[PDB]
Amino acid sequence: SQIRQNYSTEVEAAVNRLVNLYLRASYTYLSLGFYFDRDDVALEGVCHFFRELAFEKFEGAERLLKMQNQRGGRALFQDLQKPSQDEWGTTLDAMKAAIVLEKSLNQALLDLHALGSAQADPHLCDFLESHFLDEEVKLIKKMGDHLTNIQRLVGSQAGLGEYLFERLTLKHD
Amino acid sequence: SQIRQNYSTEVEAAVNRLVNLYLRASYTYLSLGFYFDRDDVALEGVCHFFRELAFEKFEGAERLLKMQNQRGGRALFQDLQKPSQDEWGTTLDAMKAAIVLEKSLNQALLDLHALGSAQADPHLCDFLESHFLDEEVKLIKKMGDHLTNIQRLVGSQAGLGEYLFERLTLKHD
Amino acid sequence: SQIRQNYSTEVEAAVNRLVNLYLRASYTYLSLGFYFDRDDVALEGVCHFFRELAFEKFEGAERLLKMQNQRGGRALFQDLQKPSQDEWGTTLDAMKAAIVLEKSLNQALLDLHALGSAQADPHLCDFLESHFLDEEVKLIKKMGDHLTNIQRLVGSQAGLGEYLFERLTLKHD
Amino acid sequence: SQIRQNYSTEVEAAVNRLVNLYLRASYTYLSLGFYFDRDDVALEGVCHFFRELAFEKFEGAERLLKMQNQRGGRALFQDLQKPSQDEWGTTLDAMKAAIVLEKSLNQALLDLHALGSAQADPHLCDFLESHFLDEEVKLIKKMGDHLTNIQRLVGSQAGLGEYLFERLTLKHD
Ligand SMILES: CCN(CC)c1ccc2nc3c4ccccc4c(=O)cc-3oc2c1
Ligand SMILES: CCN(CC)c1ccc2nc3c4ccccc4c(=O)cc-3oc2c1
Ligand SMILES: [Cl-]
Ligand SMILES: [Cl-]
Ligand SMILES: [Cl-]
Ligand SMILES: [Cl-]
Repeated sequence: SQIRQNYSTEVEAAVNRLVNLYLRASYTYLSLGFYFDRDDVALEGVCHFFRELAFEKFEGAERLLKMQNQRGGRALFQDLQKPSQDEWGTTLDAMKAAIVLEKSLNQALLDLHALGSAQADPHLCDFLESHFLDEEVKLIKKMGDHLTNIQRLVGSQAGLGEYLFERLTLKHD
Repeated sequence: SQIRQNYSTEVEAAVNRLVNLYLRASYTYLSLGFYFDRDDVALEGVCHFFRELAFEKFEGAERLLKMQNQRGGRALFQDLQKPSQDEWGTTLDAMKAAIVLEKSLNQALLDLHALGSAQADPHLCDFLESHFLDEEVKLIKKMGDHLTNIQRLVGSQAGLGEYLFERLTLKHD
Repeated sequence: SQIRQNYSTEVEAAVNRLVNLYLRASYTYLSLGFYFDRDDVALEGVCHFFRELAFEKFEGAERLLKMQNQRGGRALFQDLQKPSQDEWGTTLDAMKAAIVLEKSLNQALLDLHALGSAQADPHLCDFLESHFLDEEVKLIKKMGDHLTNIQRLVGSQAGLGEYLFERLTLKHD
Repeated sequence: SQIRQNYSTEVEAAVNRLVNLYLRASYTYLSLGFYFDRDDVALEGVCHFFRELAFEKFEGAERLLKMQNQRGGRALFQDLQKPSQDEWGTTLDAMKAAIVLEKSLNQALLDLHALGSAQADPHLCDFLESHFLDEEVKLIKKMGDHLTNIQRLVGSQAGLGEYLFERLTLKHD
């Protein structure tokens, strides 16, 4: 490359792997969103929440791909694995699956940051810190807040609580 | 002092003591507010309510300190004791603790008013009447209204009631 | 915690310690500000400077507490020690005390950054770099600029210089 | 009187006496203001400060006279004694004379409040608290702040300090 400088093959490959993880996450959120749009589930605020996350994760992949090119690396795409489930259960089940997904992306970000630090690649480290690490922390905090409210609402009237959460916390429309 | 007039040492000291009580109250409300922002509590309206009170109590201390100087007294600061609890329980537990705190501040205001009356210090008495006594009465009334609504919502579904109170009465986002 | 990830007990505790240091600093600045509002000191620009810093340091504590919760740590509050002095001397004495205070906060920030680096906690490191380290450097530079101007103005006419500094450099109004 | 109620002859007379004191104070401030407008004194900000106070004290008398009539008492005017001096010295001398004057008015307000309290006349007490006591405290605090700044500026260059105070603290432009 005529521009590549201080950009290791290891980081280049890990970036491509992370693009795959973000596109898989986007796909998972597309599946979650449309599940909640089913006539027999019908929780608009939950659908909207997950569809928004599908877009956010795509944007994350886009930013990684832009940076790969800015650095002189080469984007390499792999097959995208389908989401882990076809049906996602209750809002609680779905929000738990989402927090599990987000922690896995966060760990991948942290692992890439550590590789960048080890390789003395401060542009990579700053890129992740400036556009991914705090965004992930903020999202996981939101999802934990949601889990706690969903859990408080289960009690002995689960359907009532699931409706009220979707109507009074989640944005709808 | 070149300006001090009709301002007793007893009032000056009690004013400094009251500044301590208001800053302690502000600190208590800072702790309450952040407790409700925990991911495992997650009641935004309750957090906002108490954080607002932390500011209001600081403002109270500020006004007392401004008046101390207007009168020619000397501000004296003491250590500020940490709040009485690290974890604040339910919204009900917290609102009960807040009403207890406010009654204690109110009693301190009333005690200072009585000292001012005894010392024939009408500026002090007017100051408390104009900026503190009715503010306290209004706040205690609001908190009692809240307690009654929180208590009516406990029934056999406590989590549901705690969510609904935070969503439909407390300001959030 | 359902959200805690890559957040050490050591960082959590140091964050709580730093909240204490920032609230102590806020309290010190509240005392400095009201000292300069005394009728026998009467330097409005100096009062305003320090009162503004009391708010800035509170805001710093607030940001730390928000982050503690975003990360899944638990805020723990301790007693707040009263400021080191009841009377703060001249503007020069006060500005020297403030630079000493700020260097101590800066060192605490640097120590926490180093702990975060050692623990491979890049979110913490970025948080401090983005919201605290440059703010501290900018403030210490301002205070040094002030010290130099205050010192140049002492000469053989200290009262004249103290008045002129407050009137022509410090904001009043 | 067809309207007089709970309004003692003692309060009525003391109100008339206080009108005299306020008009005497207004006259003193008129003399101070024009002294500072002399071509051989020439301190516009000091002149403006005292002329403003002449108006403020007249307004005070006007308010007392309005209240006397609201209560059913009868305004009675006495001779107004000329100010204590024809020439007022330095800005420092003048500001000291003004603080002495204001403390004397404040004491008269406090004495009237105490009479009203003794006579169970809460309208009178509220009137003084709402329109006079805090206004007096605020003005005496301002004058003390001014005295301190004037005194700090004397040093070994009195004319320089007197000019700088008038230019940088007092309103002119
Ligand atoms: C002295 C230590 N303590 C008591 C815990 C302070 C000090 C300063 C504070 N300043 C603010 C403040 C300042 C500007 C704008 C809003 C606020 C606010 O909402 C709450 C505050 O709370 C404070 C507590
Ligand atoms: C009764 C004799 N005395 C005392 C010396 C008065 C009478 C009337 C006065 N009327 C004004 C006045 C009227 C309108 C607008 C502004 C002003 C003012 O700035 C000061 C005054 O001062 C007064 C003193
Ligand atoms: Cl698969
Ligand atoms: Cl304690
Ligand atoms: Cl101490
Ligand atoms: Cl005479």
